[PDB]
Amino acid sequence: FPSAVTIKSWVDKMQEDLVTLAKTASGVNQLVDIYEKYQDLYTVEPNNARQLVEIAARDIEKLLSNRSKALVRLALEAEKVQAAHQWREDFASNEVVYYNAKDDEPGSQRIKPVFIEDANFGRQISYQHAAVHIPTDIYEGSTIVLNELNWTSALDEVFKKNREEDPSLLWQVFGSATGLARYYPASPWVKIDLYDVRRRPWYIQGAASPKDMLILVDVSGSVSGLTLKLIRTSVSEMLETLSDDDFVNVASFNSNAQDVSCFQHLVQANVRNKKVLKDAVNNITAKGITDYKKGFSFAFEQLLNYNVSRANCNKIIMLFTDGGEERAQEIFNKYNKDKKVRVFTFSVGQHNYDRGPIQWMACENKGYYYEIPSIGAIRINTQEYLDVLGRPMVLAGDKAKQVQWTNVYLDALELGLVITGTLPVFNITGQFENKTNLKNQLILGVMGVDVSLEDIKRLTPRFTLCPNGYYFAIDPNGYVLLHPNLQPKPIGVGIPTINSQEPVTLDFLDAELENDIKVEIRNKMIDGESGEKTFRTLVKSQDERYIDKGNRTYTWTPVNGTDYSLALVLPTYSFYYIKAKLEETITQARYSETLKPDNFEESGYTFIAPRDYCNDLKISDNNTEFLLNFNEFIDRKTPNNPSCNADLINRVLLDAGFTNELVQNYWSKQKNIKGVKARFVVTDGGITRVYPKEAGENWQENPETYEDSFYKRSLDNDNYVFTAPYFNKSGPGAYESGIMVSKAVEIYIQGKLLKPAVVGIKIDVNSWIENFTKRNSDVMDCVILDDGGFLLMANHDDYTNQIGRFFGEIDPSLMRHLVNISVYAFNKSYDYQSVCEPGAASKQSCITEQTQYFFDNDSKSFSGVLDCGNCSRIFHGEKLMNTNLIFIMVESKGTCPCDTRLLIQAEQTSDGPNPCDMVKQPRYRKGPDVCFDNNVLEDYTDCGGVSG
Ligand SMILES: *[C@@H]1O[C@H](CO)[C@@H](O[C@@H]2O[C@H](CO)[C@@H](O[C@@H]3O[C@H](CO)[C@@H](O[C@@H]4O[C@H](CO)[C@@H](O)[C@H](O)[C@H]4NC(C)=O)[C@H](O)[C@H]3NC(C)=O)[C@H](O)[C@H]2NC(C)=O)[C@H](O)[C@H]1NC(C)=O
Ligand SMILES: *[C@@H]1O[C@H](CO)[C@@H](O[C@@H]2O[C@H](CO)[C@@H](O[C@@H]3O[C@H](CO)[C@@H](O)[C@H](O)[C@H]3NC(C)=O)[C@H](O)[C@H]2NC(C)=O)[C@H](O)[C@H]1NC(C)=O
Ligand SMILES: *[C@@H]1O[C@H](CO)[C@@H](O[C@@H]2O[C@H](CO)[C@@H](O)[C@H](O)[C@H]2NC(C)=O)[C@H](O)[C@H]1NC(C)=O
Ligand SMILES: *[C@@H]1O[C@H](CO)[C@@H](O[C@@H]2O[C@H](CO)[C@@H](O)[C@H](O)[C@H]2NC(C)=O)[C@H](O)[C@H]1NC(C)=O
Ligand SMILES: *[C@@H]1O[C@H](CO)[C@@H](O[C@@H]2O[C@H](CO)[C@@H](O)[C@H](O)[C@H]2NC(C)=O)[C@H](O)[C@H]1NC(C)=O
Ligand SMILES: *[C@@H]1O[C@H](CO)[C@@H](O)[C@H](O)[C@H]1NC(C)=O
Ligand SMILES: *[C@@H]1O[C@H](CO)[C@@H](O)[C@H](O)[C@H]1NC(C)=O
Ligand SMILES: [Ca+2]
Repeated sequence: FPSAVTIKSWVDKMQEDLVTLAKTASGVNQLVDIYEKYQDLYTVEPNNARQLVEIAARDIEKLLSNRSKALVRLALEAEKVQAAHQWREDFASNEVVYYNAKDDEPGSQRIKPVFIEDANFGRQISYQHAAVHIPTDIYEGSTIVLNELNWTSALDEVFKKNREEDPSLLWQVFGSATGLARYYPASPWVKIDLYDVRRRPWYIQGAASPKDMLILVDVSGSVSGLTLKLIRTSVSEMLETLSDDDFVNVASFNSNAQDVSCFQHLVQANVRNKKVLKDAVNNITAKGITDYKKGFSFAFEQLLNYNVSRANCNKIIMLFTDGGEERAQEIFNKYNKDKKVRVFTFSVGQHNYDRGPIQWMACENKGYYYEIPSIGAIRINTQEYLDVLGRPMVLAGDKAKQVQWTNVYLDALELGLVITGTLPVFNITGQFENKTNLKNQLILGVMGVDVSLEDIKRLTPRFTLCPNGYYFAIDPNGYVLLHPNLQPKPIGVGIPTINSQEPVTLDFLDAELENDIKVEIRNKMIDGESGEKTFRTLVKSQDERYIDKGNRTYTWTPVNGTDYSLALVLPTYSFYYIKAKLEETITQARYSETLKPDNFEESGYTFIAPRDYCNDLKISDNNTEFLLNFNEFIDRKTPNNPSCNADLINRVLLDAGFTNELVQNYWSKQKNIKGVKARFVVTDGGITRVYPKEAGENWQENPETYEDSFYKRSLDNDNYVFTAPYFNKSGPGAYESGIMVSKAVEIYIQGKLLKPAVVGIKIDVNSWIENFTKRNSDVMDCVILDDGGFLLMANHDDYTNQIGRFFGEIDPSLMRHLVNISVYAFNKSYDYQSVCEPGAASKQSCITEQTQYFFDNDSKSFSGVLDCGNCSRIFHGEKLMNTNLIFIMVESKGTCPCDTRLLIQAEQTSDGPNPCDMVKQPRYRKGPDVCFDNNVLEDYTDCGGVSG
């Protein structure tokens, strides 16, 4: 074991060699000088967040205002047209003409459309008319459906008017209480089809107000058998009808009432809680004697908690029995004396018990009685309770017409992530003279208009700011409407164990790394108020392997019209951006004919960022086709560009010109360098250049500058950054490309700190380990790790074979000791939008736990002794200056024959966090302030038992 002085000398020598090699081959100062000398082809412009966030908020508000105007127009026309209807009972000669979707009966005709291919949709559409979807188990050609089709045939004119007034308009849909949906533009529908309009989240949120559902399940002996599996399926289907604004709990009684799970009070009824409740209700067994009084007392006591967050709206008890003999007048009289709580009752299964008390309990408490004798009746009967809850909303009048917006969800017609604006439609036939009032207390249906998240993203440009900043909008529930980490895939729950109809609800604290200041900012945004806050965060890298600490500023404002709150995340060194200023065509050409694909042998292989410069250029991500399209467009277009913004074009041409001088004047002079296998440069303008042509196909980086992990990692740091290659044959790069090293250039025009681009090289691994040797020493091992504990240097030539691997996966004994002595800190997180292989009980959605390691303390020297039992191994470690590299030595693994379980840093599937103790102290949220219930003029004189 050598002393500390010699090891410090070796570390200093090799770190100076590496820094000098990188500074010379990359040419950081040469590019800095190139950027510094011109100062005339461009200018420096501020990035003042306070007006940027407000401008983006105003744009989002205007978009939502257009959508709300269209919704109001559609609702008004639908009400007016349905008011003047005749209800004809025959359709023999008066045929109904409509285009039925999902097609390749007497009473109606069929339309054959043209179906031209059109953009903004991933399918073939027709603007000539509207398509109609009728669920499979609903017969088209009956009197109800034919009358509905006839009176809804008049909505196509308003669909066309809305589309003409705003071409950038997606689906417009009328969802009927009959069951059909008429949507525009007409498209063919997407095995068997189980789509039902009345089960959709937008229809459900528009059909009533939030609720406080409580489900009583009878688990006595008489429900054993098929009337128990039907009860379980019905409870699951009814839980499927709730949302994040509704609060639910499930209780079961057999001579004694108790909660079926760990909750013990109403919960937010989100994905995790609903999954827990479904799992709990799947585990109930039937035994005992029914006692309605105890179960109803439990249910009534559960709705008077008020110590927990609730909806403070519709309070309903949803009883699931077969048939009893007790009416329990005392419990109903005692608890809801004034009938402030509704009681819906369900009789499940095929049996011969008495249904009288069930119907009486439904009728005496503003409720409704339903019969579910088979599986086929489960879906319809578990969604009809929204008709009863909608009576106070229709009786409210025009005050109960407010455009609401759903959570982010995947469109049924394969359009991506969308939100839906919603407006209910009322039945007002005979309300001109105000005489019917009998069936006019139910809604006709729901208006819907879809807004894709790409439309919202188009209103928040990000190319005028560094790849680190971004925008994000937050729901008053804490979910993110817009975020870089949000993905177009359903969020996972638990672990998929087997023998996308849910909303994509991702919380703000789950999209990025949580912090004590993140919670404060999120709470300040949820209630709604402008503000700004600068602080120092620890940020995860684009690839989930690194964490680095950097300064950030969050500037947030509320959107006026809606309840979303929009915030901009902007780091330092990005308050100023380079804006190209040039109107001379000669320099534009001298820059443009640099990017010729057949002229890369001397200019290096060039990659273009597939940015949407304008509509004429269509991205392809091949970057060979796209580069040819780009330079053909540049060489074949006049600079007028009627609908093609040149600011991106100006920036990319200016950066191409800068890179041309960087490559020709400096890189070309030294064609070959010993310890270099590739030299690369990436810029914010949207290009990268790799000098070796043979390294062009080994450049496994995304062409877009803003999506490169190493770019942002180098921006955050102020020193050279190493990147460990991926492990276990993920292609080329382990031995044939080398270790990638990057460094970001800093520019001072008027003293402002600017980072327009990054440079870097790829050290040849063979020459680098050869310089390291000056090998196979069985006495001691000497390795180099990066910030993250990934292997970069080895000594035994077997570890060298497996490079770019986590240190703990091969030598956990010393990795755990390093973590213990606080030389590496680590943080874990949950990824909910991940797919994985299932397990014993294709790939499915799951929650995966991720771990990331980073430097703990600012100290640079460490030494100590590891006691692994019956041995004692001394170890030393020094962090290389002006980089993120550490050199550590210890005795060989053979000296002490101990090997504990290996420390894995990877995508570990899990199911955390536990929701039983998560609901004890829930996150802050704000609920809607509009509640419609207990209207005095409610009829409520009809249940499901009097008619049947
Ligand atoms: C909006 O509300 C209005 C009223 O507020 C509503 O208009 C009413 O529609 C019903 C149809 O459901 C009309 O009922 C008429 O009278 C009976 C009752 O259904 C029908 O005769 C048979 O009734 C049995 C039910 O026992 C039924 O099974 C059978 O199919 C019916 N027909 C037969 C046997 O041939 C009449 O056919 C029916 N229609 C007539 C007489 O033209 C009410 O008269 C309507 N009320 C008013 C004031 O117009 C309207 O439907 C609601 N909107 C929507 C979208 O439903
Ligand atoms: C529900 O279905 C009804 C029958 O299919 C539709 O009623 C028909 O509408 C036609 C045009 O809208 C009418 O044609 C003309 O109507 C005017 C109105 O006063 C009159 O000049 C004549 O009745 C007629 N003119 C002619 C034949 O030259 C039909 O008379 C009328 N009734 C029928 C066919 O029995 C409804 O329009 C439809 N509802 C909706 C909302 O579309
Ligand atoms: C919370 O709910 C409980 C019952 O669910 C309410 O009742 C009190 O609970 C606390 C707990 O020790 C004690 O004060 C008494 O046992 C209960 N009665 C009274 C009169 O306090 C309680 O009031 C609710 N609110 C709070 C803040 O606990
Ligand atoms: C992420 O960063 C570190 C990872 O170890 C942890 O933060 C530390 O939390 C303790 C708890 O009291 C504090 O005393 C330290 O000062 C924190 N370190 C800092 C702020 O650098 C933790 O795992 C994560 N930090 C969070 C969740 O705030
Ligand atoms: C939302 O509306 C409020 C008020 O309606 C806007 O508040 C403005 O605030 C600035 C400075 O704080 C004032 O100079 C304006 O006069 C206020 N507006 C009005 C109408 O008085 C707020 O800016 C709006 N939100 C956004 C994002 O613009
Ligand atoms: C629609 O919204 C945009 C902002 O996104 C606004 O400029 C425009 O005036 C609105 N109306 C129409 C008809 O485009
Ligand atoms: C990837 O998994 C292990 C991890 O080191 C590796 O040894 C193995 O060779 C790789 N899998 C295959 C099929 O080669
Ligand atoms: Ca019983």
